[PDB]
Amino acid sequence: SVYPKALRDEYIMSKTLEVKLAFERKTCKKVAIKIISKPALNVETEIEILKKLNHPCIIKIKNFFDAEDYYIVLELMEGGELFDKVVGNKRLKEATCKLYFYQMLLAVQYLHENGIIHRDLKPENVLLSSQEEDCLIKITDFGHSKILGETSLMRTLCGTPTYLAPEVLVSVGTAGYNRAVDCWSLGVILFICLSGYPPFSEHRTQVSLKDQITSGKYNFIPEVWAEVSEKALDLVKKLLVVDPKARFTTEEALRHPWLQDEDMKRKFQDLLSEENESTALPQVL
Amino acid sequence: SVYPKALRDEYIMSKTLEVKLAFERKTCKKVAIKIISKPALNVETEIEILKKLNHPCIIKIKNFFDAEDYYIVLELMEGGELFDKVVGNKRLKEATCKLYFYQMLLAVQYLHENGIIHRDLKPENVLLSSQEEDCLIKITDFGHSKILGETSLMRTLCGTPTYLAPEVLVSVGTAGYNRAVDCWSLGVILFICLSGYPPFSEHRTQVSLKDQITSGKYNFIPEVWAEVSEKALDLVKKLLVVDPKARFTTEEALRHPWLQDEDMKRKFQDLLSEENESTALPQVL
Ligand SMILES: NC(=O)c1ccc2nc(-c3ccc(Oc4ccc(Cl)cc4)cc3)[nH]c2c1
Ligand SMILES: NC(=O)c1ccc2nc(-c3ccc(Oc4ccc(Cl)cc4)cc3)[nH]c2c1
Repeated sequence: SVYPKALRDEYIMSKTLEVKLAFERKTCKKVAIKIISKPALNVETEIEILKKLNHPCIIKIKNFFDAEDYYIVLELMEGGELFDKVVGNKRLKEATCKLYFYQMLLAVQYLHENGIIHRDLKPENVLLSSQEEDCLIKITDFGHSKILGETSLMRTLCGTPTYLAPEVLVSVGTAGYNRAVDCWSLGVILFICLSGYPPFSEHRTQVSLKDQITSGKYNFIPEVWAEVSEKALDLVKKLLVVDPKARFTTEEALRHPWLQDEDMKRKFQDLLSEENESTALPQVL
Repeated sequence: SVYPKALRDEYIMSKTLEVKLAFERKTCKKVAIKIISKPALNVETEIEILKKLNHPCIIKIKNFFDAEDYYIVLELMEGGELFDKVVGNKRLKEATCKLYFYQMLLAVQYLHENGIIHRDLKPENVLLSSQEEDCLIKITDFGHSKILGETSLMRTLCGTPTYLAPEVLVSVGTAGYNRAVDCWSLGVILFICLSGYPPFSEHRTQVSLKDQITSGKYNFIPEVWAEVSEKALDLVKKLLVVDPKARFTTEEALRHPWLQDEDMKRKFQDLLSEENESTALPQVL
């Protein structure tokens, strides 16, 4: 198979990284083109979302092609995937874990604020802006994302439940906390970043991964965790809470002591203006 | 407002019954036109369903108009709504409750067999084929219906749950029993038909309707129920089961002793051929 004419007309395709590297002809700038074979639903959704959202720590869509396959043009992230930073028990310096996690929270906070649930948060979907270890991170892959509204339960709650089944009335209790699944994923991510190993795995253990996760009983190795602060460990503890309604929200996390770090936040504000310099159009005074 | 030209071109609109009576010009036959103001989703869904399904105890769609409002052309049911047969504590003869409920089960069985969940079963949506008390019933109003497939949970179960949240794994236990909400509604319907009064109501009671339903503790009045058989009461007991996974399915109901009644079933097979006579095109022998 070859690339669609319409694509080749604006872009020069290059290496693979499914995601390949491409060059926009008009600008000679680098771009990342994600190829998705033909699904429509998950692709329609992702596009609709990418177009509506705009936030520093959220990947932006530049172009899109509906051909024999789906082609999604995105801004290229020099840093690559966060996954390559933690694979094989690589341990990230805490100060940078914080810097990253802060951005992740801002992003997921943003999504939730806008009624979006990512649902597939993992190191593979966190992109770094540069080869520097101090950089911007951006969230990506909204193919599994969910959008909210009307819920139909609301619609049913408006009517008399004479003929309504018990399980549905019961569901009222927990309705509206689906977003908490993202906060779980973050907790699991932050755990990996901080310690270099996953909190729930089948490595040297006789309990099923399912049991570990539902019981919330993660694998805790003091030797490794001794290098990490108490504040950092505490936040993870409050994200890996089994009870969704008790689990921390992004807001509660952003307020947690471990995140009250001006040096880190400053460094973040600086990384922004840096990237925004090129885009800076003169302002009225 | 007036009716759309395209509608007036095939139909002569008449009384109201939102549902109005109409006459198809080509045949001078009577039809029922349901008007729905402009929602699309619930209407698109209902149409898609009505077109795919075909079953004696399921209302059939004859035509559809997408105008300033939505117009849905359906076959007219001389008998009207089952609701008008039970309002004000009217009590239906048991033999006819059975005859009706059997058809309702066949219909809901059919829906479930075809991955459809009605979700709004009630006397108002059960139509009688004639002014006779021995007649065909047909189910209608699929505006709140749900369709099944892929569930995405399956999609998630295929992957490693390293970053997956506990509440989702827990949901696995009960996933796939949404259809049971229809069986609840039937139980509630059959209760009304049999006794002339609703099993869960705020009439003379200090417990909230919600509590009644979730506890499954229905209002049982022996005086009224003394006129009804034990088999009939037993089936209702097995449909008004709080635990969805324990609740009776349509199949379990169709197998219940109270439904093992050849006189009733015969009378049903007879009502069919009767209605199918007019449609009967000569067969090869
Ligand atoms: N899940 C997605 O929807 C998605 C969306 C966009 C993505 N961009 C990458 C990516 C970016 C850079 C990589 O190394 C490089 C390669 C070249 C250069 Cl000059 C810098 C870093 C590897 C992967 N992965 C992506 C995934
Ligand atoms: N919920 C629906 O989507 C729906 C779909 C179709 C419906 N047809 C009626 C109906 C039928 C007959 C009625 O009395 C009559 C009127 C005239 C005659 Cl000659 C016989 C019975 C009343 C209501 N109600 C309907 C509701």
